[PDB]
Amino acid sequence: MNPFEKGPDPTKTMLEASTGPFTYTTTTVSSTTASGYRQGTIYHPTNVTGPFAAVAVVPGYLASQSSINWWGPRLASHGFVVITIDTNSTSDQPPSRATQLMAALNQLKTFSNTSSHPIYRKVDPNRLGVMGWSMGGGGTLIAARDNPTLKAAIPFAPWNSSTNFSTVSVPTLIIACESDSTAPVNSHASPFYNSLPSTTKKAYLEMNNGSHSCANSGNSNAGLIGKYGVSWMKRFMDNDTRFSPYLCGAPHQADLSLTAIDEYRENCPY
Amino acid sequence: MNPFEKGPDPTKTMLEASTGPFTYTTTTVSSTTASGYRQGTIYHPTNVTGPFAAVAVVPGYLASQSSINWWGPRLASHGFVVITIDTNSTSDQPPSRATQLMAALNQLKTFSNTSSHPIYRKVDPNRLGVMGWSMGGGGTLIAARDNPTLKAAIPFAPWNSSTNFSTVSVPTLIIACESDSTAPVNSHASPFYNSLPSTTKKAYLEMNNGSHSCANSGNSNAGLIGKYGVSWMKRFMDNDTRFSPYLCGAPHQADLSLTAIDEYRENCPY
Repeated sequence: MNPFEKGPDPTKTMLEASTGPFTYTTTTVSSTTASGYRQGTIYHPTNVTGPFAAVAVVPGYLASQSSINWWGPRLASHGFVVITIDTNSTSDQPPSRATQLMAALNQLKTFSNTSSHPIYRKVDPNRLGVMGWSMGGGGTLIAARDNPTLKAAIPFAPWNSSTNFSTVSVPTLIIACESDSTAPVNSHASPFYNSLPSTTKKAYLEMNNGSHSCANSGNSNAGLIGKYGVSWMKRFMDNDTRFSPYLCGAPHQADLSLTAIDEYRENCPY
Repeated sequence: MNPFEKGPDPTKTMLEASTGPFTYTTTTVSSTTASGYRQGTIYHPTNVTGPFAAVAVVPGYLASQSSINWWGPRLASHGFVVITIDTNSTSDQPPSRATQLMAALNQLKTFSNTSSHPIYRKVDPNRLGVMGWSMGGGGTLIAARDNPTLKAAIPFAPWNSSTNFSTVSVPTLIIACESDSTAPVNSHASPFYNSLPSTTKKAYLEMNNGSHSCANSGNSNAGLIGKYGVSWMKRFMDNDTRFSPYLCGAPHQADLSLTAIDEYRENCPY
């Protein structure tokens, strides 16, 4: 038995649902408490005993938590602790966004070690992941490069000046928005994916006609995008091979006829 | 250029005040007069000429006007005609509460056509909305499903036996109470919001640690909650784009930093 396995055996319907099998609640982190980032919101499972793997999520340039926080409930309801952060400045660039992701994860560990905190004992400090939008997606790839003990990375509509992530060894799912005019896939998401070494478990999910906000809060493909983000975090943070079919097997292959997906790349099996 | 726009340009101060810029009065509807609901109280503006959009508000199971009637003064003082109703039986179920919401709106129309009545000519019969608590919030969503000519719907701490509102096309703001142990958000308000179509203008306002009564008369955050209800009815029933910033812009982003709000969802811009 895999000791990290949580929740019922997955199905397509369960993975595409707006919420997973778990109840969750949401705790605010004030600017006074927040260390190394401006402020945040923690989404954590309830009525299920952990500890759980934990994910930090960061927005893009001039953006706030509202752009990215649909990931909080979507992952929390599948047995993850999620922190969505606001950056010290909304003008922060990718390297700064990488530092703030790691600061958020470091504080989750502190909160998990604090008897008074709602998330006391909820975080497995050794099973951590990062996600982010646009320059926060650049920050996600920089965090992965600089912190290779991270278990998973999901940049979405990522933006970064440099395309060289040839040393990244963290399992990385890049979510790309076909029609993106802010972070064009041919200058950002696609070259990032192509740089990753052959030995790094990886995927590229490109959404048909996607604008730059195609994986943001309120998007019209939340069922499909959420199915991939949850499956990625289950497989790589929980080692949960019940989710492998949705990334690499017959369920995955059936997705590739959906008009919503214009392209998918991977180095399956995993 | 918008003939439905009433009153001064909005400010944070004006929107959080216990009353808006208009004076209002009340007219009791006896159980002898009331047609298709038990009885009610009408709240209507007095220092401004209409006609005005109209709203009906229904309570929850076993509950009376007193639980929901704070909305009367708050919305009437912003240029709406509001009827707070008692149901034929306090044991009426959500489909019955939906029928009674519409019967109350229909009688507001009749009174507005009744030369001797205090609200003669005050209702625009083309601009109607619904609100309700708990089973009354279930009723509100059922009314919106079955009456797509409605301009707006505001279920608050809603309860319903079914979560599927995937054909509601009426602009819907769901007000949720995070710690609700009567209509838990994980089983009611959140699934209702998540069922709404992408084409439906919508918002989800969840109050931090809120009990089931978090949006009822005498609640602890009536300035902030009433700001959202007034802004929703202005934006959608008056097509008043002056209120857009309070729902979708910088003032709204400033609210998301308040401890009182644990979650907000929307598909801005509207």
